[PDB]
Amino acid sequence: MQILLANPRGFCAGVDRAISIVENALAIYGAPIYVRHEVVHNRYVVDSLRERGAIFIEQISEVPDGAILIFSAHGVSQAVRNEAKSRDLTVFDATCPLVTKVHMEVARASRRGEESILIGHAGHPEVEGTMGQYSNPEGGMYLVESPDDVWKLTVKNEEKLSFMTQCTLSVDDTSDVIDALRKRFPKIVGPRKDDICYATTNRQEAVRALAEQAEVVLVVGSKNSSNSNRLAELAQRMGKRAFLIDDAKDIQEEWVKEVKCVGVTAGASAPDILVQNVVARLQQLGGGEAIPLEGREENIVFEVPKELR
Ligand SMILES: C/C(=C\COP(=O)(O)OP(=O)(O)O)CO
Ligand code: F3S
Repeated sequence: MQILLANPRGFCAGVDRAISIVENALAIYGAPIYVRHEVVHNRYVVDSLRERGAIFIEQISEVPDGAILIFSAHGVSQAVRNEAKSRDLTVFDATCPLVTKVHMEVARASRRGEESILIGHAGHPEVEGTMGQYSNPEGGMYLVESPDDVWKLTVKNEEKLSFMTQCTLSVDDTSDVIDALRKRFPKIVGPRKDDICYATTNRQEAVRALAEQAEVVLVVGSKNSSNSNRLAELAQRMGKRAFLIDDAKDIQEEWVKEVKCVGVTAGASAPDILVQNVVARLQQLGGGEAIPLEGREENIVFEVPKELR
């Protein structure tokens, strides 16, 4: 059994920055540091920090008075941001700058009264954060997940219409949703393609390449990580067995029994240490040295706020 590793995999720039914001806040002010929602969608990063003294809460009510609060990397709504500010809390915002950029366009559409369509997945926090940038009653903010959702949507003024996308969607399914919007709404405006980040794009291409060599694909990531899910899902629609695993303990040996070539990748929120242990576990079930594929270079780094260095 040959182990292949996808390239790129694992940490993106926004995730590295957000985890570092929490560590450096913890280092500058000591436990406890409150954080709204899991800072990133990874069980291991979140138990890692929860035991360094960070406390993960779901509403700003849960956070005391005079306490330090961090917004997660998935971002937050204007309402949340306001409910925090009017409560005398020190606030640090770990929202990935690639989410912020899409927030800015939403809020631009709110101000000018004009309607906006988000392509994203209901109930995901990035979605809640982004829809909640829209507040103008004159217009609207609408959510679509598929072409069918588009075929049913009606809008006040289809002449002044924009769309935005969640960063961590499938590149292919998103393409079909956009195709649907441009055909129902020939005036709609959005980005030359989508708002999907470079990391989601890259991880997708990489796992596509990996799934054409490997029979089985293991994707390191937590259940609630959208991008990680797109990775497994992509592999599966290529007809490969693919499993989303939190770590080595989840590998069932039947999955790799008699498999000539197994592939490993990692969502943008999964730390390299998890992948290393998954590789050691595969080597016990009979695999050789891990071979990384050639891949597209990533050179983007996002620095923590100056106050947190
Ligand atoms: C913060 C962020 C992506 C980082 O990976 P996560 O696994 O935290 O998030 P997602 O794939 O959105 O569930 C933007 O949603
Ligand atoms: S939105 Fe940011 S958090 Fe990573 S998966 Fe994309 S660079």
